[PDB]
Amino acid sequence: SNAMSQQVTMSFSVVPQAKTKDVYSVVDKAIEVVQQSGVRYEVGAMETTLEGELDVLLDVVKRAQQACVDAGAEEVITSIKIHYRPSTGVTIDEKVWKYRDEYA
Amino acid sequence: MSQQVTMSFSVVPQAKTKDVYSVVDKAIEVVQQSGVRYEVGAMETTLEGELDVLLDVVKRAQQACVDAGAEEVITSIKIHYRPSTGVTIDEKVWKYRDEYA
Amino acid sequence: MSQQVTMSFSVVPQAKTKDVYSVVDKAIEVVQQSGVRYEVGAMETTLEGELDVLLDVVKRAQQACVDAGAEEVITSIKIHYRPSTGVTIDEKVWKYRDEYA
Amino acid sequence: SNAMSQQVTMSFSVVPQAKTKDVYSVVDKAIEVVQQSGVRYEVGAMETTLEGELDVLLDVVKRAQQACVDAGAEEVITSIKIHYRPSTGVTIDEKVWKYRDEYA
Repeated sequence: SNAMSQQVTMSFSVVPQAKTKDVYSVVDKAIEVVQQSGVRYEVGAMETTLEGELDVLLDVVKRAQQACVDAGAEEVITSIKIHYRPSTGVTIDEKVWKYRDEYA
Repeated sequence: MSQQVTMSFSVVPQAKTKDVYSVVDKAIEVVQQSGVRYEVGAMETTLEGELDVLLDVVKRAQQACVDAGAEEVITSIKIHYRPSTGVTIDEKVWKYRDEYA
Repeated sequence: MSQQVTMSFSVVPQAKTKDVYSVVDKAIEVVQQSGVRYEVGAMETTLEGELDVLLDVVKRAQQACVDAGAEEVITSIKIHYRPSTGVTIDEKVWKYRDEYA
Repeated sequence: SNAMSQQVTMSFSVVPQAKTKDVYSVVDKAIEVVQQSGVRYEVGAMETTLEGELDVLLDVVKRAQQACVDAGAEEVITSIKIHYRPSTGVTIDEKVWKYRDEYA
């Protein structure tokens, strides 16, 4: 894809195995990748939601799982869910607006 | 052995006679009516509470899709289980949301 | 309203004192001992049978991880529900495996 | 990654919405992408397992979900799980051998 492509919405999580680090310490480096990426996101208890260009988002996830390894994880189980609607795109707001009090 | 868990789930219905958002709305209604703490996300809905109670919520959400007209449903679930202390939404997200300042 | 479903699940344990493969082995043992048709895959294990029976299998597999030494477990589940006819493993895979010739 | 990188094992599924096609017809085009890719795979009832290079496998998944759209899907929900162990790699056989009668 490129910056013109219609948006996707995605969620992902990383579950690391680390011999000498606490899980939360390793996960914090994965979330840092998300925080530093520039894309709209929201961290949830089980999954982090992303919105933006497909290839940009997949690269965020790849770098997030690598951040876990760089932080001391020997391995990572990474889960991804993608809502793909390339014709007109899909957004966080269209999926959650009915269900959150912050929306009018 | 705490049965307090955090769980996320989603339902992806097939419904020939319905727009999928309307079907999913009835699944979300089960969650809304349950009494448990929850948050609807773009890809999955997060729940907090007793394992068995939450599993029943998900089962009924799946059934609600069929009752709303779905021919079939693909239901995804993820559970964080930690019986030593239980697991909560706030423990997992406090570092990562502005609302926790 | 057939409750015959196909389900996949996985358990990803944290266990400071154990190699994770050994912990997961005890979860797979619950599946092996259940009596339901199953197949272990690299990323998830597939089950076929009654919805409630299968959910109980997964719950006990998750518990087996803790009993084997896991401090916590992330359990993933996916259910294909189609009460008009039920859903089976063979209906989903027959086109795609050589063993079905 | 490149062809030298240690292997990953991955599973994925596509759940399409198609206004004028049966789900199985659309999914068959996604599995065709897997079949035509050259990588080791196994189709399961809920997920298809892949083994090989990370970027090659992610490209297979991207093309699989696009095949659904080309086949008439208006949108697709795509799920991915990755076992990432870049040091020494991870294989299908190491995870399933104890649990299948075909292994000695």
